[PDB]
Amino acid sequence: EQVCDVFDIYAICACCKVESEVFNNYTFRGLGNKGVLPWKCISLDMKYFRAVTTYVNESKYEKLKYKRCKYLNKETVDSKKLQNVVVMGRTNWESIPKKFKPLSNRINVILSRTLKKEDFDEDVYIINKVEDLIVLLGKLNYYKCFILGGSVVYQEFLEKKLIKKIYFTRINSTYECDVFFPEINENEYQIISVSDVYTSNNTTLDFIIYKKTNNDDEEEDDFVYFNFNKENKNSIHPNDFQIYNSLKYKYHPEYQYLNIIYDIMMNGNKQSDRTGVGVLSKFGYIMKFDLSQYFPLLTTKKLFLRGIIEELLWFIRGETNGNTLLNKNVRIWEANGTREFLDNRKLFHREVNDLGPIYGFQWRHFGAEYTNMYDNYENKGVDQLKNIINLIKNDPTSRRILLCAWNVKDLDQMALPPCHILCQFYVFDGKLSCIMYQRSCDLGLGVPFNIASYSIFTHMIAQVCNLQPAQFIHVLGNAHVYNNHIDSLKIQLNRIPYPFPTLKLNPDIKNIEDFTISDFTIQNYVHHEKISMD
Amino acid sequence: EQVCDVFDIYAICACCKVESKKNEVFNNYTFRGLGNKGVLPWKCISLDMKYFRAVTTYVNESKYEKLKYKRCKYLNKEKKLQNVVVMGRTNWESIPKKFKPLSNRINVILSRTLKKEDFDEDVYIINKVEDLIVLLGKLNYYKCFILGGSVVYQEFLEKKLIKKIYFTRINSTYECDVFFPEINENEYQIISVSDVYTSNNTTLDFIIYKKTNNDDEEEDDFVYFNFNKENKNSIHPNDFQIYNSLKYKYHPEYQYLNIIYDIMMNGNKQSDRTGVGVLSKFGYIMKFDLSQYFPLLTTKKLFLRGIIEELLWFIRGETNGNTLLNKNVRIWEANGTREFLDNRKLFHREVNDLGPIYGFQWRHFGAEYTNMYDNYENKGVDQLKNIINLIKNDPTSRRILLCAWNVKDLDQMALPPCHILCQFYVFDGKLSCIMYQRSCDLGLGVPFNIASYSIFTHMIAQVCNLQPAQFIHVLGNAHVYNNHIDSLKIQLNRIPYPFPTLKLNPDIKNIEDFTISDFTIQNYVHHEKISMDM
Ligand SMILES: NC(=O)C1=CN([C@@H]2O[C@H](COP(=O)(O)OP(=O)(O)OC[C@H]3O[C@@H](n4cnc5c(N)ncnc54)[C@H](OP(=O)(O)O)[C@@H]3O)[C@@H](O)[C@H]2O)C=CC1
Ligand SMILES: NC(=O)C1=CN([C@@H]2O[C@H](COP(=O)(O)OP(=O)(O)OC[C@H]3O[C@@H](n4cnc5c(N)ncnc54)[C@H](OP(=O)(O)O)[C@@H]3O)[C@@H](O)[C@H]2O)C=CC1
Ligand SMILES: Nc1nc(N)c(-c2cccc(Cl)c2)c(CCCOc2cccc(OCCCC(=O)O)c2)n1
Ligand SMILES: Nc1nc(N)c(-c2cccc(Cl)c2)c(CCCOc2cccc(OCCCC(=O)O)c2)n1
Ligand SMILES: O=c1ccn([C@H]2C[C@H](O)[C@@H](COP(=O)(O)O)O2)c(=O)[nH]1
Ligand SMILES: O=c1ccn([C@H]2C[C@H](O)[C@@H](COP(=O)(O)O)O2)c(=O)[nH]1
Repeated sequence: EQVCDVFDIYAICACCKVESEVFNNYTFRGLGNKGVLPWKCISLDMKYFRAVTTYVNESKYEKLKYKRCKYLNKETVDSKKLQNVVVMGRTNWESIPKKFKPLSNRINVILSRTLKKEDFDEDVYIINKVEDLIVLLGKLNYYKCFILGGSVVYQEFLEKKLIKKIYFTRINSTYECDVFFPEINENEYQIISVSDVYTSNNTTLDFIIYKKTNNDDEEEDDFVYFNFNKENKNSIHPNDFQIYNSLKYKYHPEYQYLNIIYDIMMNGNKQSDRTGVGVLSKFGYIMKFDLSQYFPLLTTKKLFLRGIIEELLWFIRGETNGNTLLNKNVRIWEANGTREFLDNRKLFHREVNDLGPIYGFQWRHFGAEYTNMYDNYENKGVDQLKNIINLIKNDPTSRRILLCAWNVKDLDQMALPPCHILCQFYVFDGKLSCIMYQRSCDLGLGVPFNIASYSIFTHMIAQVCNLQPAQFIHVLGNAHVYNNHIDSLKIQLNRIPYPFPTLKLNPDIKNIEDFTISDFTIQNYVHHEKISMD
Repeated sequence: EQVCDVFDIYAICACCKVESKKNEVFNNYTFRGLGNKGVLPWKCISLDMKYFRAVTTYVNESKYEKLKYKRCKYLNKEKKLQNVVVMGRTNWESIPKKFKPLSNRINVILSRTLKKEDFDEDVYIINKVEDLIVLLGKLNYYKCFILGGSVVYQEFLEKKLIKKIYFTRINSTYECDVFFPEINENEYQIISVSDVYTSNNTTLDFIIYKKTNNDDEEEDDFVYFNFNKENKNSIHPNDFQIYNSLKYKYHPEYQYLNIIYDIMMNGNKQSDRTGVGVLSKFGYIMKFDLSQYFPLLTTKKLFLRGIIEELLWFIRGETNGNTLLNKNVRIWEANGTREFLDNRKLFHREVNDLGPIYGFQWRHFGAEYTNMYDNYENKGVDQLKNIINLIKNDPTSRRILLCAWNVKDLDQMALPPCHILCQFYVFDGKLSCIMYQRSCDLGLGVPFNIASYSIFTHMIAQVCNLQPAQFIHVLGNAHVYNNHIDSLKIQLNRIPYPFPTLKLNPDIKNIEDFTISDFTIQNYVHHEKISMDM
């Protein structure tokens, strides 16, 4: 029987990153700068705040007032339009512009030793000490009580264990800050929910929920009848996914990746393969990432992008020469170019690192006769890359905007047939979406890079066609987890994503061929520590 | 109040189709066969036995106290909870001794000719319906299920003592002499429709008719995370009245109907290559379990002769439109005309010479197309033969793909393929297929495309000694033509019937050996033909 649970006392805050790297929850702790917010205006966190702190459910008040009376050993509490209490520090209250006060449809309280009621109303309550809030809540009709802080207010409320939940906005950008939110003891509080990732006012943010740790139903039976035929399949335990299965709302788009790992681990088919390692496999998944709101670089481990950007630039040049990448210490294709690998593909007459008519060649020269990686292929075969950029510019409603790497004629001449079969483009209202069909998906190692590659490419094609990127849609055919990744992915699934980074391109690049490694910036990448998947 | 609502009195039945048909009309009354010669019309449908036992035995203890109050209040009152089951005397006498009385249920028999002295078993005898109501008032029980006789169903419906009918549609024909009463669409309407299943060589589903009226903390968190919830298009509510009245839409035909709904409500208005304009969206997945049913749409009439002739023409490697015209199959007639070929700039193409389309790419990818009469034997890649060989000899291959999108040949085709590729998956003796469709006409094309690739999956599985599992349909540019909207509004307010089954001649062992007479669609129950156009 606890005071926070009786009077439904919650903290709501927005924390940015702080100018001074290992990341943790404490990375997000910036509250204020010189008695104001560290940031200009984040209009989406403003709207979330207003909606959370003003929302009330009438039909739920009976149970709340009952509990409050029952616990105070009273039979009654004492307009009749139910509202929330909002508590502020003095410095916080005096931060707020005058006409923005008092906060609308909320009972405004102000912790202060040096204000006094008789220069405000009794609409706008005041209290000298913390215990004077519990007293005032005891005498009030209110839905819930929200601590809107000040670093001081939050500090004393958390250490006195008077907070049931923290509504915590992660502002994923760095500002000058002089006051910080206190370090949330992850023994005292734990995250039970994570929102979608959003862009507002040139930053990404998400909304998480910390919870104090515990140290017609005619149609409800019809649901049970429809499940009468429903079915550990693979030797995977519950305790394994404790944090993953503890979350209620898992709306962060990184869960589209994590949920597929979970599904293959729980329900996947045990299969041998080419590699001789064994996999769990399933067939047919879709993920969708909103490139207008974030860059979906996985945050539950560290990912590097230089190599995958160089690979894409090498595709766009129409190159097949593995040495070009090796000379820049990009080793993605090294194992596919060895004497031994090519001899096993029966490419006995192929030079080492001559990968044959792979992506680059099919994108710029589909149907040209491959000779060797040094030949001049200029104006030979179909320049599909040019054709799709022309169709996007000149016939945006075409349903034929496809870039295909799967050249059936040339497959046996490639060091290996492409995993990334095709990209299809869709244009609507100045916006570009991309579907990539992937025949073979290594969920542990390859798929995180593959999402980054095709997200970057969707931004590159958008910018050179004067469009804004919309959705990257990733279609997985044979989707597999290598048995040697299972322990590593167990670790990864029990990590809570961070708000995603943003991709910035040099805005001066207007032709697909003009991009260089320096034209790409990842911003505000906050990530858990690197995992070796093997 | 109402007697059926107080005492929670339900009917549960299983109805087959009855022997009376080239033009036969279908309605809910198609499923009416109950019994034959005092027993069931069929041998054993084990999945319906399972459903029957789960529905008539399920109780929810925590829900009982509320029902006790309801029944106490109506009457003016103060081991495990069980349901009551009521049967007719003839029904009772049909059950074998070893299954009588029905286990974990309170058994009740209606009889005039027999009294309790005539029964050894723990059963209540009642000689009047009125006495059932008295008995229910005197028992502790969860729900009351009327198990039939036709005589029993007839009188309980007549008296409006039925709150809901749990109705199994057995999609096969048998000799019957007793029939379920014709249901009045004004008294009872369908509220829920299950998945489709196969059991003992028949398809079936489970529908629910309803009597027409002729921590709750994370609940707030759910609203908080929903604070940013904004329908584009001028579609009216009442236009989807039946569609939106259903509680559970689990019939797999709703995968199709729900995509139509989504495009009508959220689709992007766009011109197209055609001039009609569309509503469009990008990226959907449907999954059809071919082990349980053949997914031939039931919300309108479809014939398969043409699409089977088209598939056999594809497999032969043919590009000659005249071959289909001579079988009165006009699917490709418009794309082979002088005008169409000239508008494609194929001035040097004979009428109905469709160029290197599907059949040619499947049997001869990379061969130079000449004309539709040439002998292309051993020219180009026989992909079809290679994928059959991979399925048989290397089943865990992630390279089992059939690709029609030959970038080099697109401009020589009457038109570029909509169905880009088929990828195959093999696990535990079963064959699954993904088809990726770049361009999907939801109103006219997609219904046929589902049937086409579902048949092809069955053909490939049989010639490789596998059982078909899933057909997975991935939609890229998915569009509804403006001229189809009013016909699709009608279609979406139709309730699917249990699906038919497809049988193949099991003597066919090679992909090239199928003929039209090797295919039977059985038990196709469908709503009326719709002209999608005006
Ligand atoms: N990012 C976010 O979510 C939020 C940021 N902010 C920002 O944070 C800053 C405000 O933070 P901070 O400087 O810590 O100031 P606070 O708003 O926490 O104010 C603290 C003052 O409130 C009173 N107080 C605190 N505890 C008690 C107590 N136990 N009994 C009586 N009075 C008490 C005292 O005022 P006195 O004794 O003088 O009367 C104390 O000096 C600003 O920059 C503001 O814009 C504020 C809220 C949320
Ligand atoms: N597919 C399905 O879901 C079902 C199929 N069946 C099949 O139905 C057939 C049996 O149906 P049907 O022939 O209609 O017989 P019923 O099972 O409806 O029983 C009829 C008998 O029950 C008694 N009865 C009915 N109403 C009353 C009443 N109001 N008061 C007193 N007694 C009453 C009478 O018994 P008495 O003669 O002793 O007075 C009457 O002759 C069988 O073929 C059985 O297999 C049955 C149920 C479900
Ligand atoms: N999730 C979350 N939790 C929170 N506690 C707060 C917050 C931050 C500072 C003050 C207050 Cl009352 C609330 C917010 C920021 C959005 C709401 O911010 C407001 C609302 C009303 C007035 C206001 O002051 C405007 C100017 C202040 C300045 O110049 O810095 C700020 N989000
Ligand atoms: N959905 C649905 N609703 C229903 N009312 C019934 C039904 C059908 C006949 C009798 C009875 Cl008690 C129930 C069923 C058929 C499956 C249940 O089948 C049973 C269960 C227990 C006994 C039994 O008796 C065999 C009848 C005579 C024969 O063997 O032909 C049949 N499904
Ligand atoms: O960009 C790539 C390249 C490879 N792979 C993985 C998928 C398979 O594990 C393997 C490709 O080999 P096959 O599927 O063809 O055997 O590498 C990816 O996920 N992405
Ligand atoms: O099997 C087929 C063939 C065609 N279409 C439809 C899709 C488009 O409406 C049109 C092809 O037009 P383009 O996408 O090629 O413009 O035909 C199908 O749905 N299925």
